Amino acid sequence: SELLVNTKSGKVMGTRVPVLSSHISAFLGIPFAEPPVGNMRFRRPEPKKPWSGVWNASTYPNNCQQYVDEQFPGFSGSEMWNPNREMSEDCLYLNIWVPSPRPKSTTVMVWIYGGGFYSGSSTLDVYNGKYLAYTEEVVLVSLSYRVGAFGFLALHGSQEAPGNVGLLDQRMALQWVHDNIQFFGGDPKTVTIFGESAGGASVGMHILSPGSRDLFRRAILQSGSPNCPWASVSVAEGRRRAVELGRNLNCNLNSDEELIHCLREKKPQELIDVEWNVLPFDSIFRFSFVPVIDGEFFPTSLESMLNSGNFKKTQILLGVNKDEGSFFLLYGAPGFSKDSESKISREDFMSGVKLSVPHANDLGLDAVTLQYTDWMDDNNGIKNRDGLDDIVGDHNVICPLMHFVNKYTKFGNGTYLYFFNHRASNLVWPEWMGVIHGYEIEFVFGLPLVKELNYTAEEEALSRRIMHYWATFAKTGNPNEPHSQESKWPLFTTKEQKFIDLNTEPMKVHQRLRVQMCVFWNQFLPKLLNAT
Amino acid sequence: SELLVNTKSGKVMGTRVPVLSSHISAFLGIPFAEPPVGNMRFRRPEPKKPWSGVWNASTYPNNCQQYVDEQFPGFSGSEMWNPNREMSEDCLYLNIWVPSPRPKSTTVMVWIYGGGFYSGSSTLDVYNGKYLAYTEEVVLVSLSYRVGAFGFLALHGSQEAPGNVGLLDQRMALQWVHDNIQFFGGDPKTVTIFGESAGGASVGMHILSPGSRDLFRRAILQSGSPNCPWASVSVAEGRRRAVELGRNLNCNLNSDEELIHCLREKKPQELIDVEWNVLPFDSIFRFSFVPVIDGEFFPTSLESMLNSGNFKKTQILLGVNKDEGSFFLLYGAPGFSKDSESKISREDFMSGVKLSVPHANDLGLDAVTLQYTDWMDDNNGIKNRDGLDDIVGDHNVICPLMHFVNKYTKFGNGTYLYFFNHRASNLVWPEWMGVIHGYEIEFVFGLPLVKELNYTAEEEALSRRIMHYWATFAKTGNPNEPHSQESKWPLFTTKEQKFIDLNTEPMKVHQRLRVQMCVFWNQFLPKLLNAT
Ligand SMILES: *[C@@H]1O[C@H](CO)[C@@H](O[C@@H]2O[C@H](CO)[C@@H](O[C@@H]3O[C@H](CO)[C@@H](O)[C@H](O[C@H]4O[C@H](CO)[C@@H](O)[C@H](O)[C@@H]4O[C@H]4O[C@H](CO)[C@@H](O)[C@H](O)[C@@H]4O)[C@@H]3O)[C@H](O)[C@H]2NC(C)=O)[C@H](O)[C@H]1NC(C)=O
Ligand SMILES: *[C@@H]1O[C@H](CO)[C@@H](O[C@@H]2O[C@H](CO)[C@@H](O[C@@H]3O[C@H](CO)[C@@H](O)[C@H](O[C@H]4O[C@H](CO)[C@@H](O)[C@H](O)[C@@H]4O)[C@@H]3O)[C@H](O)[C@H]2NC(C)=O)[C@H](O)[C@H]1NC(C)=O
Ligand SMILES: *[C@@H]1O[C@H](CO[C@@H]2O[C@@H](C)[C@@H](O)[C@@H](O)[C@@H]2O)[C@@H](O)[C@H](O)[C@H]1NC(C)=O
Ligand SMILES: CN(C)c1ccc2nc3ccc(N(C)C)cc3[s+]c2c1
Ligand SMILES: CN(C)c1ccc2nc3ccc(N(C)C)cc3[s+]c2c1
Repeated sequence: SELLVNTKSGKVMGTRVPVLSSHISAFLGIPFAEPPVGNMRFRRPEPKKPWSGVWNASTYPNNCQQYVDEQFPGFSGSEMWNPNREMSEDCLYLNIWVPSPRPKSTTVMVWIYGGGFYSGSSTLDVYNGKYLAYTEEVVLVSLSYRVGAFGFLALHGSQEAPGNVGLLDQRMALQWVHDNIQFFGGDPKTVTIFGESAGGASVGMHILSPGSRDLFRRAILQSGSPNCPWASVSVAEGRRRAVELGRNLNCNLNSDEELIHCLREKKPQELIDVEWNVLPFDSIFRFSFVPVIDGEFFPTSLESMLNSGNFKKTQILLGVNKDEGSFFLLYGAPGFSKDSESKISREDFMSGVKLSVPHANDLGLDAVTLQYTDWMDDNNGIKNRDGLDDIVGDHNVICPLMHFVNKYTKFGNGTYLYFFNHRASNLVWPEWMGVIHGYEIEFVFGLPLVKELNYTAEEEALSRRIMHYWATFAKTGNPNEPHSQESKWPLFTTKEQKFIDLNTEPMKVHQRLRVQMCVFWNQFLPKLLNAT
Repeated sequence: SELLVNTKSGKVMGTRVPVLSSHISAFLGIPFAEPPVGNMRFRRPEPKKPWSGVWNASTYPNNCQQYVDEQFPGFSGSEMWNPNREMSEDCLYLNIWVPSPRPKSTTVMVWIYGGGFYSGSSTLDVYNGKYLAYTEEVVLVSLSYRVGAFGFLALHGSQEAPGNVGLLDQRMALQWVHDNIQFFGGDPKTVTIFGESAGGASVGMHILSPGSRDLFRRAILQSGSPNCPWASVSVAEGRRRAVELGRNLNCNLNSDEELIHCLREKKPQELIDVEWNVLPFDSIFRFSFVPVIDGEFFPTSLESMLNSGNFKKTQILLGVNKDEGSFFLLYGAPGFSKDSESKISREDFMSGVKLSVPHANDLGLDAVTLQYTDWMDDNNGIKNRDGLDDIVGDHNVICPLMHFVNKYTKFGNGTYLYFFNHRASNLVWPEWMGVIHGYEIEFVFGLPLVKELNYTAEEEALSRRIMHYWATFAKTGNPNEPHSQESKWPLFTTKEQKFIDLNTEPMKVHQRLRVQMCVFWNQFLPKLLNAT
C-alpha cells in the first residue's frame, strides 16, 4: 500500500488527502525524538526509540507549549498564527506530504516555522504542504522544535540546560529526514531547508553550525538571517535571563541545579506567564529565549564565522518583504493601533525609535532619528509612521540579511535575492501595515490556488511562479528553468548585487537593496555605539 | 563746490567720476585712523589727527599688506581679487560715492570686504560703488581694515597685540561715518553695513559686539556669518598661532614683549611668507589670523550670545550662493583642477572630507562621508565632486548662516533670506565650480549695467532687482516696495522659514534652506564630536 512506509524507526501509516481535485499522501505526526518531558525539560533531545507495529500518522501532532497571542480575539489575522492543536511538551514530530504515485528519488524541501523562537506550529493552515508537494512534485516535510524557555533557556556550563536545544530539535528532525526520506521517495542528497523569520534565522544557523551542515544540500531564508539582532544572545545574557525567570517564579537561585530543578517542577503555563518579564530593555522585536552563542553549536561569534568563511558553501535563495516592521509596531509602540491609519506624532516617533533600538545611547538614537526623518516635513504623521516602519524592518530583518548575503556570497556557490512587495487583495490587516512580515508564506505554500480563499487570478499566477522558483531552486540550485520564455532571475554577485521583485506586475531587476540605509545599520551605527 | 566737504577731521576734496553716461562725486582715500606702523603694528587703531588745509581725495588709497594669490598668474578670475594698489601698512582709509546733486540726508550703505581675514581690498573693480550710489541714490562707503597677522595676531593679556584690531579698524571707520557722513548728504541714523564672506562674518560680529551696535541701523550678510567655523579662534589657539609665527621667524619666545618686539622688526612680507605655516591642521577653508573670542569685543562665546539674545535687535537681510565650496576645493583638495571637470575618485573624496572637517575624529569623518555619499552609485566622479562641493559649502557657509538666522530671528525685528543661484554667462572659471563664492557681489554692485563687460540683458535686470532690494532694505528695513507689481520677498519667520531664490528666472519662494544637511552640521555632528 502507498500509505504504508517502513522506516528505520518502524512502520508508519499515512492518509490520502484531497488537493485541487486530485489526491496525495500525507504522513502526519511522525516522532523524531523522545518526548522532552519531566527531567528531560531543557535537555538536548534524544532520538526516538524504534517502535514495533504501525504508527498511526493520519492526524496532526500536538503543538509545542507557547505564548498564545490574544491581542485581537476572534481576529483571523492574528489567530491564523496561533496553535491550532492542543499544546503539549510532547511535541517533537514531523509531517510529510508525498506525491501520488510515490516518487522514487525526488527533491525534498523541509520547512522550519518562525515565531521569534517563542512560538510557532508546524500545523498552521498556511503551512499545509499539500499544494506545494502536489504542484511541484516534491516531498515536503515540516518539522517542529521547542520554543520559549523550553527550547532556549540557557545556563551555559550546565548539561541539564545548555541552551540551543530547540535548534538541536531541528537538527534531529533533519537527521531523521536524511536517514529515512528515501523510503517516502525523497532524495536525501537533495534536501533544501527553508523557513521564515526565526525559521530563516534557523536555516542560516544550520549553514553556520558544523554539526548541521552535512544534513542538507541547500537553503532558503525568508525574512530572517542568523545574525539578526533578536535571534541570539551571549552566554552571559542567556544566563541572566534564566536566573530572572527563576526569580519571577520564586525559585532557589543558589546554583544551576537548584534553579533548573525548580523550573522543572513548574507547569508549562507558569513559565509562559512570566516569560516576557526577563527582557533587559523596553523594546519591540525582542524575544526572551533565543539561541545562544555557546562555542559548541556556534564555535565562535557569528561575525567571525561569516568573515572567515566558516560555513556550509552551497547555493542560497533568500529575501525580504517591503514592510517587515509594521507587525511589531502594532504590538507595543505608542500611536499604532489596528483600526486607525496610525499617523504618528514627533513624540511617538521618538518613543518608537527608543523601543526599536533598545541597546543604543542617546547619540545612537539621534543618529537613527536624523537618518529616517524628512526635516522639510517632520510633523507629517504618514512619514513618521512609514519611517518608523522602515527603521524596524531595516534594523531587524533587511539589513542583517543584506550583511549575511554579502558575507555569504564571497564564499558561496550561488546566491539569489528577492524583494517581495505585493499586498494580498484579501488581507484583513489595515493598509498602513503594507506588505506584512510573514505574508509571502501563503504564496510560497500555494494557497492562492484555492478558489474559496478569495485571491485574484494575478495572485494565483504569482504563487505558481514563486512555488516553481522555490522548487526548481531546491532541485537544481537555480530557480530558473534551463529553457524558458520568462526573463531570468539573475544571480546575486558581490560586484553587481542584483535582485528581483516578486509581485503581480512584470518582473524587474534592481540592484543594491536598501544600501543607503544598510550602510548606516551595518557599518556606521555599530562603530558609533562602540566608540561612545 | 560740490567736490569740497568740511568734516570734523578737516576738509576733503573729491573728484567727479563718470557713470552710465552721467556723473557723481567720489571721495577716495579718506583717512579714518593714524597709520598703524612701527610700534603701532598689532595695536588697536588710534583716531586720525585732524588736518588743516584740504585732503586730496581724488585717488584710491594703498591696500593693506596681504598674501597675494599667484596660483593662476594672468588669470582674471583670481587676480580680480588681488590688491590693485601698492600694498602698505599705511592703509586705514575709506571711500565715499555721493550722488549729484549732493543729497541732504539719504540712505547710507557701508561695504566691508571679505578675503578670509587674510586678504581683501576696498579698491577692487568689483567693489566700485558708483553704479549702486548712482542707480539707487544712496551714499556708498567702503572701508578698509588690517588683515593677516597685522589685523588679527592675538596674544590675549597683552595690550600691544590683544587681537581683533582689524575689527576695531572697521569699527573706527563706522564711528567716522557716524560722525561725518551728514556732511556728504548721508543720514547717520540710517546706515546699513554690508559685506561678503569674512565681511559678512564681520557684519554679524558688529551686531554681536556691544561697542559696535550703536554705530549702524541695519545689516546685510552675504555668504558669511559670525559663527562660521573659520571666522574665529579661542584665546589659547590665537596665542599658539602667534607663538608659532614667532618660531617660524626665529624670534625670542621667552615673553609676549620679546615675541612682539621681534615681529615688529620684521618687514611685512616676512610675516606673510610664513603666515600659512601656523595652521594646526591640514585643512581647506581655514585661515591663520582671524578674530578671537576675547571677553572684550566678544563678552562671551558666540553661541551663548546668540541663545540669550545678546546682540543688536534690528532688521537683517542675508543669504548664500549655491556652490560656496568650489573655490576652496580647487585651492588644495586633491583631484580638483581648474582646467578639468574634476571628477573625483572615492579616495580623493575621502581625502577631501578629511581636509574639509579637520577638527573631526574618524567617526565624525565617517558620519560626513555617509551623509554625502550616494551608495547606489559611489564611484560616480560627478557625484563625489558635487558632494564634496556641498560638504565644504554647507559646513563653512550655509549651515553656520542658517544657525545664525534661526537664532537671530527669535529676537530680531525682521529677517529676509536669499539663495543666489545664477551662474554668470561671462564666468572664466570652469562649469564644475557652479555659482562660486563671491560671484553675487558683481550683481550687488551693478556691474551688469556696463555693456562693455558682456553680461546679458536678463543679467542686467537681475542686478537692478538686487540693487533695488538691497537699497530699499537699507532705506526702510524691507526690500519690498510699498506698492509694487512684483511678487513679494516674504519675511523669514521661525515658523515658516521662507526664502527666495535670486536668478534670471521668475522668482520663487521656498522653505527651510538645506535643512536636512544643516541639522546634521548644526545639531548631530557637534554632539557626536563632543561625545567621543
Ligand atoms: C471570501 O469572501 C466572502 C464574501 O465577502 C466571505 O463570505 C462571508 O464571510 C463573513 C464572515 O466574516 C460573513 O459574515 C457573517 O455574516 C453572518 C450572516 O449575516 C453574520 O451573522 C455574522 O455576524 C456574526 O459574526 C460577527 C463576527 O464575524 C459578529 O460581529 C456578529 O456579532 C455576529 O456574531 C454572532 O456570532 C455568534 C456565534 O454564532 C452568535 O451566537 C451571536 O448572535 C453573535 O451575534 C458575520 O457578519 C458573510 O456573511 C459572508 N458573506 C458571503 C457572501 O458569503 C468569506 O468569508 C471569504 N472567505 C475567506 C476564506 O476569507
Ligand atoms: C559552483 O561550484 C561549481 C563546482 O565547483 C563551479 O563549477 C566550476 O567552475 C569552474 C570555473 O571557475 C570550472 O573550472 C574550469 O574547468 C575547465 C575544464 O575542466 C578548465 O579548463 C578551466 O581552466 C581554464 O579557465 C580558467 C578560468 O576559469 C583559467 O584560469 C585556466 O587557465 C584555464 O584556461 C577551469 O578550471 C569547473 O570546471 C566547474 N566545475 C563544474 C563541475 O562545473 C561553479 O562555477 C560554481 N558556481 C558559482 C556561482 O560559484
Ligand atoms: C488512526 O487515527 C485516526 C484518528 O485518530 C484519532 O485521534 C485520537 C487522539 C482519538 O481521538 C481517536 O478517537 C481518533 O480516531 C482514526 O480515525 C483511524 O481510524 C486510526 N487508524 C488506525 C489504524 O488506528
Ligand atoms: C505577534 N507579535 C508580532 C508580537 C510582538 C511582540 C509582542 N510582545 C509582547 C510583550 C509582552 C506580552 N505579555 C503577555 C506580557 C506579550 C507580547 S505578545 C507580542 C506579539
Ligand atoms: C583664493 N582662495 C580661495 C584660497 C584658498 C586657500 C588657500 N590656501 C593656501 C595655503 C597655503 C599657501 N601658501 C603660500 C603656503 C597659500 C594659499 S592660498 C589660498 C587661497
